[PDB]
Amino acid sequence: MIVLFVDFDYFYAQVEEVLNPSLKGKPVVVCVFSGRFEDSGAVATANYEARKFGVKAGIPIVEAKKILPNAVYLPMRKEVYQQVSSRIMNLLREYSEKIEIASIDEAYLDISDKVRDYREAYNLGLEIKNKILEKEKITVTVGISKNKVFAKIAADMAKPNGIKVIDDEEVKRLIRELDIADVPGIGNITAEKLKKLGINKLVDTLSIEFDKLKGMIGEAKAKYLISLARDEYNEPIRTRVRKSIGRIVTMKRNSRNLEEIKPYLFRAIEESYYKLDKRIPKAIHVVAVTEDLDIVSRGRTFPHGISKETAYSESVKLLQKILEEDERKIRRIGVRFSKFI
DNA sequence: GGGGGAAGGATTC
DNA sequence: CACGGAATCCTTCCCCC
Ligand SMILES: Nc1nc2c(ncn2[C@H]2C[C@H](O)[C@@H](COP(=O)(O)OP(=O)(O)OP(=O)(O)O)O2)c(=O)[nH]1
Ligand SMILES: [Ca+2]
Ligand SMILES: [Ca+2]
Ligand SMILES: [Ca+2]
Repeated sequence: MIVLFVDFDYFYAQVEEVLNPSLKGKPVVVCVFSGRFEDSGAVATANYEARKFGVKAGIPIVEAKKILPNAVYLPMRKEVYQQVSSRIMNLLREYSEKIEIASIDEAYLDISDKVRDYREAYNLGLEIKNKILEKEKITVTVGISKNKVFAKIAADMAKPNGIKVIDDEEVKRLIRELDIADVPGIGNITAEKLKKLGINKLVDTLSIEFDKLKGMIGEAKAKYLISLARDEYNEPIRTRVRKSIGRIVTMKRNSRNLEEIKPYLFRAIEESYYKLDKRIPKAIHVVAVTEDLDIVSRGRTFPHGISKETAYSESVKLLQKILEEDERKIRRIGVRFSKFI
C-alpha cells in the first residue's frame, strides 16, 4: 500500500504571513494570551526565523519575549487557520478519495489505486505541493511510504517545505537506526519507560517478552511497537468523525469560589454550543485545571440529548462535585460534550 | 469467567 | 512562567448472565 502524508509548514504562523506578506523575513510568534497579566500565556507556534532561537510551541510567551524581544507577536486566530486548512483539505480530496484528516494541518492520502512504485508517488507529491503553493500560497512537507506511521516519519525528516520517500528497503534500515523516541505516539513519558527496558530502537522491542512490554506501557502500545518492528503495521486510512466538542478558558486568578468560576464556565458552555453546530450531545464533562497544572474532570451521560438549559444546570453541579473532592484552587475551567446523536 | 457501560485518569500531538 | 482542542488508551466499579 502506498501512503502519502501532508503536513503544512509552521501553519498558524505561515497563515498569518500569507494574510500579511510584509511579515515574511521577520520572526513571527503566534500566541494564546490568558489575560492573567499583560503577556501571560503560551506560544501556539512560531516561524523558523523564531524557532531557530528556541521559541516554539508550549513555552510561555514571557520566555519568548526574553529571547526575541523584537519578534512580531500575534494573537492566535483559530477560526481563520481553520478555514485555510479546510480549503487545502478540499484540494487534497481531489488527488484521492481515501483521505484521513488527522489534525488541523495533517492529512494522509491512500494513493494505492492512483499510482505504482514510489516514482509516480514522488511526482504526485510535487504536484500536490505545487498546487497548494499556487492556490493558497502555503508550503507543505510530504512523506511517502508503505503505511501511515512511516509516511509521517518521512515528512518529519524532510521538513521544512520538503518531500521524501521511505521505500520498503529504507524502512528495514529504520527499524534498527530510529530512536524509539522519534516514533509517533511515543511521548516523553513513554520514551523513558522504554528506556528502562533497554528499548532504544524500534527493533529492540522484539527482544523483550511481550508480557513485560505490555506490563510497562499497556497492551495497545505494545502491540503497536511490535507490529512496526515486524514491518506488520498496516492501519487503514479513513474519515475520522468529531466525537467531542468543548471549550476551556483561563481565569484571571485561581479561585475556589463557585460564584467566581461560573461566568467562565458559562462562557465555555456558550461557545461549546455554538460550536456544536446542530449536534445533540448526550454526555457532558466539566474539566478543571487546578492550581498546580493538574487536570481533574467530572461528568455525566444522559439517556437523551442535552439542551442548553440542562448543560448549564448540570455543569454547575459537576463543578461543585469537583471543589468538594479536590482541595486545590482552580486555574482553568471548561466543558466538553460527547456521545452525539 | 466475561461483555459493555460509565467514569476518571493518563499520554500524545 | 505554560494555552487548548480532541483522540485513544487504561484501570476500576458495576450490573448481571
Ligand atoms: N494552541 C496550540 N497550538 C499548537 C500547539 N502545538 C501545535 N500547535 C499548532 C501549531 C501549528 O499551527 C499546527 C501544527 O503544528 P505542527 O506540530 O505540525 O508544527 P507547525 O505547524 O508549527 O510547523 P512544523 O510542523 O514544525 O514545520 O498546530 C500547542 O501547543 N498549542
Ligand atoms: Ca506542521
Ligand atoms: Ca502537523
Ligand atoms: Ca517523540
